[PDB]
Amino acid sequence: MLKKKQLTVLDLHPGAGKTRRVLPEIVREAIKKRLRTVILAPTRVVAAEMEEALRGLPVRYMTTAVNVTHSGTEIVDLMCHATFTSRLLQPIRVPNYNLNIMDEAHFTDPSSIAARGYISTRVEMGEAAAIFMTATPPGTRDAFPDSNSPIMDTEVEVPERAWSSGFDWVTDHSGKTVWFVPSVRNGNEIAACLTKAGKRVIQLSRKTFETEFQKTKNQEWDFVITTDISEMGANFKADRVIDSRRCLKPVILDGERVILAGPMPVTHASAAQRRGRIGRNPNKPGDEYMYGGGCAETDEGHAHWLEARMLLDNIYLQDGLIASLYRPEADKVAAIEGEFKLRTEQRKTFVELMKRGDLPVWLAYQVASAGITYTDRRWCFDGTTNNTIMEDSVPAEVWTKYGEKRVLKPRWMDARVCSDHAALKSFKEFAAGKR
Ligand SMILES: C[C@H](O)CNC(=O)Nc1ccccc1
Ligand SMILES: C[C@H](O)CNC(=O)Nc1ccccc1
Repeated sequence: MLKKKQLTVLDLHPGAGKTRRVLPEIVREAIKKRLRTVILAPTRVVAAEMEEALRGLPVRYMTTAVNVTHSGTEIVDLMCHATFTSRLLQPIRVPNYNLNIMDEAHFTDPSSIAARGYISTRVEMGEAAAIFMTATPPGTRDAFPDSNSPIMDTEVEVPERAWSSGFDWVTDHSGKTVWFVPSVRNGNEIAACLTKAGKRVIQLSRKTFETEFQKTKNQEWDFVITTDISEMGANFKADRVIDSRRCLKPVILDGERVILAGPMPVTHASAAQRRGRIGRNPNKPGDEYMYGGGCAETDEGHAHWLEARMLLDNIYLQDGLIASLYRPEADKVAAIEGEFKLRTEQRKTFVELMKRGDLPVWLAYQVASAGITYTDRRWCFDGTTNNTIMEDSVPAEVWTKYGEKRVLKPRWMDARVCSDHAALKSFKEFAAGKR
């Protein structure tokens, strides 16, 4: 496994112990063999759980999710997927990792896809070894994999709106339920209905995940309402998953705008991970998985794979060579390797628009490749009339950095900057020059 030129997919079923049992064995072996190693966690929550599994072992934690005093002698680095790719985009000396370990390696956010592409390319070049840990590798077709204890699988109509009758089984349940919704806004409406019905609800999404996930440990709850972020190794003490089996898909239309298409079916991988939240306790058989639709391979044509190519085109590898996407996910996007390579100053703008600007990759690329500098926000206001962003059914307005009240009307429209109240608030702050 640890030998150079080898990429290993550790595809044990969900809950089989990849993170708590196998990972520490690999790390002890890597240290014995003096292999410089990186461990990539999908989330800060997983990074902290890895610290518990790896406690005692000399690991440098490159995350403020862990409070450790390092020795400076560690040859094993641990960071989130996004941090790895983020540092690769910056003028930062990159250690030669002989061994590259990615946990929850099914994660489809652009920076995770890019990290797999960089790593697998280095393995293909004979420069390194890699281990990708996931029950659901790219292209998996089995939504119902093995579990630690038997699961009751039931195809059932699942509400996606508030309801007054017809779904008694949802609220008649006395255990804890994890409910996967297609979007934050959808989750808000279901959560309000459950709260009105007397349930205690916690809501999880990408921007709130680390903070809100702690509440699943610190307080009593009946329902966790979550987007697909909880597919990435989030552990709950639950006995039921309700799965809409739906997600939103960012889709680039006519190379000029990004829409959030759907809700549409999840992939088999996603469905298996959603289901995989339960059936984890061999002493508690009969956890329930209620699913409200079929699976489809909706990662095909999904903007994240094009965005991953934008990131990798702007990461140095060797001379003019450019890292390929990991082979099993390399034909998901029509994309020409190298087509998004930016010159020095535009590439720095691109990085800053993602890092400080917090803009989606695709949108950051449009701005940077247009030769616009980071602090120049005129593009947020000079788009066509159908790019007007709406707030409470009237055009959203901000005061520009010049002190002028203007309608938010970006030259490039990416629906992710206004998909919920929090997103729009952050984009308004950006348009105003506030970061
Ligand atoms: C997101 C991360 O917190 C940012 N970077 C780090 O923490 N970097 C780091 C920490 C310890 C040793 C060497 C490097
Ligand atoms: C003190 C340690 O060597 C810090 N480790 C790293 O800086 N790791 C790193 C740097 C660039 C890209 C990806 C990963």
